[PDB]
Amino acid sequence: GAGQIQVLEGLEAVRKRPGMYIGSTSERGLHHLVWEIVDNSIDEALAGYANQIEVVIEKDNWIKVTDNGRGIPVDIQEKMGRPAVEVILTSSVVNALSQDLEVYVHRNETIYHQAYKKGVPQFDLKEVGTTDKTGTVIRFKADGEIFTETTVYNYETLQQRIRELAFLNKGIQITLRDERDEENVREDSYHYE
Ligand SMILES: CCCn1c(=O)ccc2c(-c3cnc(-c4cccnc4)s3)n[nH]c21
Ligand SMILES: [Cl-]
Ligand SMILES: [Mg+2]
Ligand SMILES: [Mg+2]
Ligand SMILES: [Mg+2]
Ligand SMILES: [Mg+2]
Repeated sequence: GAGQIQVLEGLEAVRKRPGMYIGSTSERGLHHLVWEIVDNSIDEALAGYANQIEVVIEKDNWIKVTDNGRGIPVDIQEKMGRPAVEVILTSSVVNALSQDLEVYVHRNETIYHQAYKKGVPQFDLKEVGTTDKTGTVIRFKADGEIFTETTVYNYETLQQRIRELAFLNKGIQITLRDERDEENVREDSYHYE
């Protein structure tokens, strides 16, 4: 009850003053979206679980981030009455500032999916398949109502920071791929010691 209401208010707050939360709604804040998600994958690597992160720029400037960590948990979270992944993602600034966001969790030999719009879940978390892997996939589309100047990512910007993050976080393989033009796909992959 109260907990879920807290959530909605939090989404409203973020969408009303997005620059207070991500610095700006310029091109810089657009790329900050990617940094927020990649930092979560880095934390799961530092915790000992993940070692591979992939960032894909998809057609129409969707971003897909994939890690091979444990998978965000799906167990019903005691204070919300809702799956843990739903709590974590409805408290995410990226989700609030995305027109659409999808999660796929590989965990417990199961693939779970949920989708969101401006942070609001579109359906309850569902089992959609099976798996013998663990990890988490998040795909999002930046909200052009927030990012009013541009929602087009800059590969070089992405590449320079990804390269830095792999250099700083030795052992994690981090891959960037641009699939926006299916006729000319570019990938860079970084892996320091
Ligand atoms: C591309 C997805 C990036 N990403 C996020 O944006 C947010 C959370 C996480 C996690 C986990 C958090 N907590 C875990 C957890 C904790 C305890 C037990 N099992 C998993 S996994 N992994 N990746 C993430
Ligand atoms: Cl779980
Ligand atoms: Mg954060
Ligand atoms: Mg974080
Ligand atoms: Mg953290
Ligand atoms: Mg079903």
